[PDB]
Amino acid sequence: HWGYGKHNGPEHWHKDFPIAKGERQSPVDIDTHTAKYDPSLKPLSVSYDQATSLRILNNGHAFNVEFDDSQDKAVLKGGPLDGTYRLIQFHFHWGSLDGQGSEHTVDKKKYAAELHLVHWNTKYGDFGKAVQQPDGLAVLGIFLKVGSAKPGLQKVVDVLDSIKTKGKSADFTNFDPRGLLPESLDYWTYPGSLTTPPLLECVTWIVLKEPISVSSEQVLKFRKLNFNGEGEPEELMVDNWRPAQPLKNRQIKASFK
Ligand SMILES: O=C(O)c1ccccc1[S@@](=O)Cc1ccccc1
Ligand SMILES: [Zn+2]
Repeated sequence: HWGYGKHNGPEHWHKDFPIAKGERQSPVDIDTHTAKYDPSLKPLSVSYDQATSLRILNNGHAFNVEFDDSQDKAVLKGGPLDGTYRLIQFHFHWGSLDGQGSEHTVDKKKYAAELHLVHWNTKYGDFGKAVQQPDGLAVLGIFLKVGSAKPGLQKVVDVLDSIKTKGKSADFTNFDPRGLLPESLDYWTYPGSLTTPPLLECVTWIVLKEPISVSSEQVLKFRKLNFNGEGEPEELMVDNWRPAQPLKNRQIKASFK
């Protein structure tokens, strides 16, 4: 099915998922001069102290760190959000080279990777129902640049050898996602979509302005994963990012001056 190759990549997705050419697709380029500070935005609250991670899975597209969302533990609220959004999983998008990898861009600048912490609106009961709603999801996006190592990312890096191929998973309990955040919570926000099929238009995007630094050795290990399953020809999991989509009738708001 879909992927990131010449034959099944982003340019082909619209044939099975027509919403790929929709009115609120993600990612987008964030033009900093056009984004406007919004006084109506409330303070952003990232409450991950009670987070309960469970497993890490190579799904043939990226790797997902999954959480127990059966209760209000790790939640995101405030900012542009109405209500409480529960963390369900996080994953990354990255490149084959440090000059590319992120999905959102900032004044056309591409970062080496991008972290997505996916949350669903608790008013909808479960993730499946939330993805049938225009305000069903909130994704916290964080850029990664190559420089100093990110200590809080090392546990993820070290388990990747165990889930090299599509379909493999490993226990991944007691992981603290607080260790993946930058110091500042300044952000840009706009209404968009999931960046992977089915590309559903249910996401309030909150993209942090401050990138986190990770080491070249850390990202190099992301690039050793495989898109293929065990026993199949090796196709390195790199460049699993969708490029910027038309902004159309949308405005990007900034939480800062
Ligand atoms: O799929 C991609 O994203 C992809 C990206 C770049 C080059 C090739 C591919 S697919 O041919 C690899 C693949 C996937 C699943 C099972 C076996 C093989
Ligand atoms: Zn993503």
